[PDB]
Amino acid sequence: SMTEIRVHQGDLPNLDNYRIDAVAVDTETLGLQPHRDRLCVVQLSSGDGTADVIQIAKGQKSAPNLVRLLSDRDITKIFHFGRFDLAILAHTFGVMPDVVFCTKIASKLTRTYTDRHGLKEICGELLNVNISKQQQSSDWAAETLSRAQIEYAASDVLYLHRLKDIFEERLKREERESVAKACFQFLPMRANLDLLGWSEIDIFAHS
Amino acid sequence: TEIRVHQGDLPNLDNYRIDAVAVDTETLGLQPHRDRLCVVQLSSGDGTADVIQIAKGQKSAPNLVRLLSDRDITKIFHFGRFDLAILAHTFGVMPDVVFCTKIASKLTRTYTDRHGLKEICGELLNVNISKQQQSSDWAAETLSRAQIEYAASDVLYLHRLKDIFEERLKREERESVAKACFQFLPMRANLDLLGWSEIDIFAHS
Amino acid sequence: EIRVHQGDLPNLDNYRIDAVAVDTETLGLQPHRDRLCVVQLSSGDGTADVIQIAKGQKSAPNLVRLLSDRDITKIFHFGRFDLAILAHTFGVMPDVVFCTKIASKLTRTYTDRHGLKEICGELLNVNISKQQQSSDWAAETLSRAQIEYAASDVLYLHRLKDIFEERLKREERESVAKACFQFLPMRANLDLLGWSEIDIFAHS
Amino acid sequence: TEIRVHQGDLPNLDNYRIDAVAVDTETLGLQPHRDRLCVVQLSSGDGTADVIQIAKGQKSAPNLVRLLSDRDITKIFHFGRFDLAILAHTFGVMPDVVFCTKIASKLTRTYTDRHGLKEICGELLNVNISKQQQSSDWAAETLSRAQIEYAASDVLYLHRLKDIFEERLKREERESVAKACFQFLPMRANLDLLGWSEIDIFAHS
Amino acid sequence: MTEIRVHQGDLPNLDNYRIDAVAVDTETLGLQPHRDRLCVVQLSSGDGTADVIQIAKGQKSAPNLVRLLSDRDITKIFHFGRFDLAILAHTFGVMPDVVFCTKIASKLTRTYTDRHGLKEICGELLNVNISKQQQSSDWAAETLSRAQIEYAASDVLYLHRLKDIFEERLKREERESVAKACFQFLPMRANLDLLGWSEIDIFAHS
Amino acid sequence: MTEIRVHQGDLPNLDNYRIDAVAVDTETLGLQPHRDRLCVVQLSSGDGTADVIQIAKGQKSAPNLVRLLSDRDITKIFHFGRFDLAILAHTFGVMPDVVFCTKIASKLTRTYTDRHGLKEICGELLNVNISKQQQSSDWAAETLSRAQIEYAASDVLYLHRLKDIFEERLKREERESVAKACFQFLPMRANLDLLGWSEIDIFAHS
Amino acid sequence: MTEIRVHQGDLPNLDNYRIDAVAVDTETLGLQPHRDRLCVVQLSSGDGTADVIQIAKGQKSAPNLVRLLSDRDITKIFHFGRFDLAILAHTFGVMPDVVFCTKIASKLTRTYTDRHGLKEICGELLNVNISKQQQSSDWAAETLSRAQIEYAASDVLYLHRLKDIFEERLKREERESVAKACFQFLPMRANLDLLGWSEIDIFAHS
Amino acid sequence: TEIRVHQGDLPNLDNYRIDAVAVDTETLGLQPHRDRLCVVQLSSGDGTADVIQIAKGQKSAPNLVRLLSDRDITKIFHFGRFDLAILAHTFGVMPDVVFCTKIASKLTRTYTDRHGLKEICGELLNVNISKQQQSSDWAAETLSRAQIEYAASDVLYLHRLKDIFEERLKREERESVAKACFQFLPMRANLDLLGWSEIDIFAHS
Ligand SMILES: Nc1ncnc2c1ncn2[C@@H]1O[C@H](COP(=O)(O)O)[C@@H](OP(=O)(O)O)[C@H]1O
Ligand SMILES: Nc1ncnc2c1ncn2[C@@H]1O[C@H](COP(=O)(O)O)[C@@H](OP(=O)(O)O)[C@H]1O
Ligand SMILES: Nc1ncnc2c1ncn2[C@@H]1O[C@H](COP(=O)(O)O)[C@@H](OP(=O)(O)O)[C@H]1O
Ligand SMILES: Nc1ncnc2c1ncn2[C@@H]1O[C@H](COP(=O)(O)O)[C@@H](OP(=O)(O)O)[C@H]1O
Ligand SMILES: Nc1ncnc2c1ncn2[C@@H]1O[C@H](COP(=O)(O)O)[C@@H](OP(=O)(O)O)[C@H]1O
Ligand SMILES: Nc1ncnc2c1ncn2[C@@H]1O[C@H](COP(=O)(O)O)[C@@H](OP(=O)(O)O)[C@H]1O
Ligand SMILES: Nc1ncnc2c1ncn2[C@@H]1O[C@H](COP(=O)(O)O)[C@@H](OP(=O)(O)O)[C@H]1O
Ligand SMILES: Nc1ncnc2c1ncn2[C@@H]1O[C@H](COP(=O)(O)O)[C@@H](OP(=O)(O)O)[C@H]1O
Repeated sequence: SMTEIRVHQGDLPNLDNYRIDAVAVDTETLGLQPHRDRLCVVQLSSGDGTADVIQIAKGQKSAPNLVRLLSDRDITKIFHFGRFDLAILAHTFGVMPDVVFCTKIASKLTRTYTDRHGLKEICGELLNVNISKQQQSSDWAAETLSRAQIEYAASDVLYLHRLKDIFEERLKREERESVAKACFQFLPMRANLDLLGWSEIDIFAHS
Repeated sequence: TEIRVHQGDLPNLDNYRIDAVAVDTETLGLQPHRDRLCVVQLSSGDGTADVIQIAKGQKSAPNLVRLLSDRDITKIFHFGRFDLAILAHTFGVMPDVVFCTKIASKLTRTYTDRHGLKEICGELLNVNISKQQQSSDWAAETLSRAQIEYAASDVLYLHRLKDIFEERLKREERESVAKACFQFLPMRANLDLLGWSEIDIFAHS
Repeated sequence: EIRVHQGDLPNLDNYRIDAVAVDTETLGLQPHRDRLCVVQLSSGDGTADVIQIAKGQKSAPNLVRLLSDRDITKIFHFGRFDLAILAHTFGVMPDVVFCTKIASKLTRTYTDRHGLKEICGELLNVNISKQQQSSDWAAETLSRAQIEYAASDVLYLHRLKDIFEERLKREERESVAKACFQFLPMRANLDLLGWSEIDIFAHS
Repeated sequence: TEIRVHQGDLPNLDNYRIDAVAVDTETLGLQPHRDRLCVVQLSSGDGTADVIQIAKGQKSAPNLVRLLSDRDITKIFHFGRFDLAILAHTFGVMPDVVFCTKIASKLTRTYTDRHGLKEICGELLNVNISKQQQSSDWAAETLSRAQIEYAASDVLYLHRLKDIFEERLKREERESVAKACFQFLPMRANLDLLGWSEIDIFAHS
Repeated sequence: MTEIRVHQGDLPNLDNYRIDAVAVDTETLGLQPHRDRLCVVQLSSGDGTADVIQIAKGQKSAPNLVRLLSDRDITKIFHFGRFDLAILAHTFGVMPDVVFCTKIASKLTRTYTDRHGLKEICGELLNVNISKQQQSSDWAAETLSRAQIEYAASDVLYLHRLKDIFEERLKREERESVAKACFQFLPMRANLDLLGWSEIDIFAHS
Repeated sequence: MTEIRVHQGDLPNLDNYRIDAVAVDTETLGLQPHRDRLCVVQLSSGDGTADVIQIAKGQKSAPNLVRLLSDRDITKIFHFGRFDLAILAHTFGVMPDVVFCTKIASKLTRTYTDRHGLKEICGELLNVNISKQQQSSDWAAETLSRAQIEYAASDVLYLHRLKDIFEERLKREERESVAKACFQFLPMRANLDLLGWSEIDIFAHS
Repeated sequence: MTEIRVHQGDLPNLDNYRIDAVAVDTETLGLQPHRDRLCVVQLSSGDGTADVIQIAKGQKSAPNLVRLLSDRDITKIFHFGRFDLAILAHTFGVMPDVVFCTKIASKLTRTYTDRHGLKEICGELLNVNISKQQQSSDWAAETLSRAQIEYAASDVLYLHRLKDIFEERLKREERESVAKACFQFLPMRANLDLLGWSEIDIFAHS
Repeated sequence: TEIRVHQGDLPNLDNYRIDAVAVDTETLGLQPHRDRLCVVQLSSGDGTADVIQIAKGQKSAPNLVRLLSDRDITKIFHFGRFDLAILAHTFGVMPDVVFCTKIASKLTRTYTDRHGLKEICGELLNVNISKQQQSSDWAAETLSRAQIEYAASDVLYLHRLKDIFEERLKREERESVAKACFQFLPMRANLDLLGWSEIDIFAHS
């Protein structure tokens, strides 16, 4: 709840809550096209049940404490569908995180019995946790976010550590750890390809 | 042009003391778990090619495999995603120093959606590739002259294409992008073998 | 409060305003086959006028006066259709318009749902019921549910336009929007002339 | 066929003291944010053409931009939606006096869905445009003769096409419709550059 | 509380059908007349009652029903008569030729929608709810359930009232002669289906 | 070597058309009758000659042509008459109602193919090559080119011969009454197109 | 609460399976047998109880289970046996060849619908509600949840009753020999899938 | 090329004292309940063929039906699924000893999706089949020479194709698979006649 959500303008005040080896990251934007739709919110969690919700201003190009986390190679950044978050973060702040774990890719490599790899479905199946998608289609650029917006934004990062632990168990069980690591290693370049103009192209397809 | 046809393996590596080798395969089809490797083609880029027939059930070819495993030799493919899969499935070795002219074309020939080898050879080299023998019995005990010449044609021009694509990648400042794609390409081939050949592992849905 | 009229507004006493919300109801989406049945208006004050248009009716002077008045912005949701049927029926094409569908497509970039019900729910927390959309709009006597539906289509457009204007300004798209609104009458004319299925600007 | 080839810009406007100029562009692809402007072609309609090679990183072209900004000169394009976008993106100036033969074709050649320049030139003028060089490296330091002839053919006939389409627009009483379309075209190109290139802004859904 | 008379094979007589128009529907084992037999024929005079006639496997005759179907003084009202006409003609060898179809009528009058199903039409025109739950059931069963019997009856209980409304709309929009021509071709459209053209719009360019 | 008489406005008289069936085709500015005007009407008596009639912008009458179109003792033969009937009725205010359509006949007889265009039918049944190059041309041109005129004539030169062969096949496969009912509805199918149903198969379930 | 016996590796014995027909289903990590391992085999004698057998990663034999699968005197009942047969033969090396499939049976008899899933069939023929919630779950888990165990049992608890009804319908519609032939080919259809034709209808023209 | 044309039936079985017979049909179309059987073609594989015109309403063809019922004679088809249906529909006898070159192609030519008789004849035999007469009036009282040659060409090569496919089925160890497909083929044809022609009975959905 709000007792464990901290809301910031522009950047984290410091990294006191992020002296950790992995951080859960998500974004909210005005849409899915980074060259048109600005970054509006960045959400973080340490995995301790709290979240930081950082409002990004129009035209903002810097956030040194957040960007230090994104650049710190000793901290794994956990995303759900990091392909998008990596693109908007690199586009906005000029830094592409390069140590990452993605729960969507992990799901596609382990939940081979379904085609539903969205966060809501994964949190339901793996954690019995209910995620509401209601605030996803809202004005994330508003000067003041609603309480429902803040709690929705925070819920997208509160569970990614636990999902990562379970997916790592499954990847070990099915002997796919090196496959997953190679996908994660390429994911920042997949994001770059999107920013450069190949967002509709599977670069590995025959045609 | 000279085309040397071999059974099982190269006799030696005397023509392949080189830094990059052009490689293609022919099979009974596109499903490596069903369709066996039938031919491996090589060229040093000198205008000659080696066409190696692979027997049913064959799982070794020491001279060929030495080249495929040699980290100091770049293996040049057109659509290496497939060739890497069938080579690793057959011989147990996954090359990890590669250049793929299809990926290179997709990163440089941004004005077209035609990234096949025939189209690329015609545009960049004014070389005409015939596709007629693509649909043939590559498992035949004796290949026809047309099969042999088609198989050789798939590797005779890859060095020249690689040089041009490298120029374009530099010109448009996409060298690090291409290198990352080539670095992931063996794992993309691995994903295909393990059961994800119909899945873009990076797509949202 | 909904005021129901036969044929035309009795007068323009309620419409000495800078902008008027407009919608239509018809027998379907093909102006050459499907007649104009209803024109709805609102001044923005939470009341509406619902004008039943008779089969074969060729004029409505008070309504056409508003539609032709260049000092009054006509607000539509998907004006592309309303402009076509109004011009086809009464012979006058409005040329000072604001369309909340176009404005939504220029500002609600986070969704592909640009219908009026979705927009009212999101921006106003107003629930639009679509149940009476598929009904006999040519009926001699409209049902209360029809009348309330038709009015609901115009009662909120002023409030939507104010919000969309703020977003257009925030994202610096005011002049893009203005140009789209400027072309919308000719887009409607293109539909009437036989290009309704053609994006005239597409390559193919 | 006299084709004058320039680096960067026209040397002067001596050939373009005219009321309408035919304009085309060649690029590395259809995405202006990725694919740079490589060539601008111009014709006064006298049977000659100017082919201007645009350098990578080139930000200005004062003589060409003078024509593009001159409100007394109609810029004639075939599918100006694209040309307007890449020119405005590259040099910062959006022409606002335009005629587009693709829009004119769609408003007059109502008996067909084939509105490409090759089709239009064949039907209206019995002139055969070859499309072979369309897929080529338009960023090459030296364009080939075939490339230069292709680039010129894109502009050599637009004046003649414009005259015929104007007659058909008059005959079918669609002049004001065409004029409104041409007037919105720069904003349609702007919409593309801003991120709506895949969206018919006027569609219901 | 709807009175539904269930019969084996045929109506016992035509006492309830000395009328100018009869509502007709069928139930079958599926939509392919050469494979899927006619199982049920439903009739209503429009008086709020219905007759539900179970057709046996291999049954080729039902003289009282077939008299109604052949009587040119009686308009047969269907919803999507294209199918019912086909299965009735295939089974009994008689093609009704005086018909009214509420689906065609809807397509010519409810121009503001693409939803021309009976359930949607009954809801809009009459504020009557049709349940579709029993549509996919074993219509060949020796004993139909009450749910099946009520479903079969609901298909015919409202066609007279629908026809009256559609006739008013056809007159208002001046489409009576258009509809009449469509109804007159409908038996031949059904015949075309039986002959092998069921997947072909015979009037299409391609 | 083929006699093609070109007229402006109308036939000068009916001297060449004291016959029991006439082949008819149209050319227009496109497939939308409300936007795309009738530009040409072509006729042939079946004697290897053709009349090509240019129709002016806004022209609404053509008394000799319309006498033929209205004459119930003269069958009008079309290929895809569905369209020709629509534009002719739209322009001249008369709907021909004694018609034969070689496209419908082909669909009812050439059951082994889905290629029912005039070029394919002429090649298969007559070994006659029809060129389509001039189909996409400006049929409103004040002066038609020789190639346009020959194309327009070729659309009507062979319809009698096609009709005779299709009538043999309809007889052989016993589909004459089916074809006749299709031809009888075709004017109303054209009317439906003009009234706003040109994209709707009025007989489809959905 | 249903009696469900949960086993590790194999049935302890065949004492509950001295019967003429056994209901069989499987659970796996997915639909690709060369990637997705067999995790569970479920059995029912038809007495309202089930056996749920957890199959370990890398397990290559299950002697009692395979005895049933290879017993030509015991009909193996599946719903969509095409998949179960493939994963069973791939895992244990034995292809059952005396089978009945309720999915094929449904396609041959429930001709009035295109919904041939187990849930829809159980709802219609038995008024039994199958929940599909646990279908997407980690079937490889060391400890299956009670929800998983009940779901896995529900897939075999009703197949005897369905088979009885479908045999009645196949007889009513005179399709017993067609159905038998389909069941006899089903093992080879599963083999074709394992060999690389899982996406190919081997009998299609193209 | 000797083609013997008969009315109704073979005059005798003198040319068919053989272990395998090549069979094809021609019809008025693909719907056996509407489109009658018009022609039945036979070849012993000796490079000659018999073309049997079947009359409208003909219910009997005793010599042909003797061959179709003879369990000592394999009936070779290309796409026997259809021919089996129209033959059983017309004469009441379903052959149950069959070989189908289309099924055999799908089981062996795994490198292509082109399994038509023309493609197969060109690849395996270098024989060119013309499809021109396929769309013709097969019900004509007098077939043209081109029709008769087309119908003969459909059976003249099936023995030679069967031999090659039998070699490939052996090579790839798929003989039992093919045999089971051929043994279900009559029931697949029966399924089509009973009303399942648009349904893959084995599909999940
Ligand atoms: N191409 C895409 N398709 C769908 N969602 C996308 C997307 N690109 C980015 N997203 C966003 O990335 C996340 C996808 O999550 P999911 O897999 O559950 O659909 C969502 O963000 P949020 O989680 O911040 O709402 C979604 O809005
Ligand atoms: N999914 C696929 N689609 C098309 N070709 C594929 C393929 N997988 C492998 N290939 C083969 O990889 C090469 C693709 O080449 P291209 O891009 O020109 O189509 C071809 O081999 P060959 O070059 O040996 O004929 C082709 O047979
Ligand atoms: N091509 C079209 N598609 C859908 N609705 C259309 C339409 N053309 C006109 N309309 C009508 O214009 C409005 C579109 O609204 P929306 O964007 O919410 O779907 C609706 O009118 P009403 O608001 O009067 O019902 C609808 O009936
Ligand atoms: N979305 C698009 N689709 C197709 N062609 C496009 C295009 N955008 C720009 N073009 C280019 O605009 C012109 C379209 O021409 P056409 O209508 O004849 O197809 C071509 O340029 P060029 O004429 O310089 O080759 C084409 O390369
Ligand atoms: N091609 C078809 N598509 C859908 N329904 C069809 C059909 N052919 C026949 N029917 C049946 O005709 C009626 C269609 O009605 P509707 O338009 O409301 O969908 C239904 O019968 P019932 O009304 O007896 O259930 C339906 O089962
Ligand atoms: N919807 C449509 N689709 C295709 N052709 C159409 C058509 N409507 C009218 N036509 C015209 O009707 C005729 C159909 O011919 P076909 O069956 O050979 O394609 C052609 O005329 P013309 O013969 O005068 O060129 C064609 O131009
Ligand atoms: N291609 C496929 N499509 C859908 N389900 C498939 C399938 N292959 C195997 N299955 C499985 O076979 C059964 C199909 O059931 P249905 O016909 O009701 O959809 C399901 O198993 P379970 O019954 O054990 O869940 C499903 O998981
Ligand atoms: N569903 C179908 N699709 C295509 N052809 C079919 C068919 N059913 C039957 N046929 C006929 O079966 C043969 C298929 O051949 P192919 O595989 O080469 O396309 C052809 O006959 P003919 O060979 O006698 O002409 C074709 O006319």
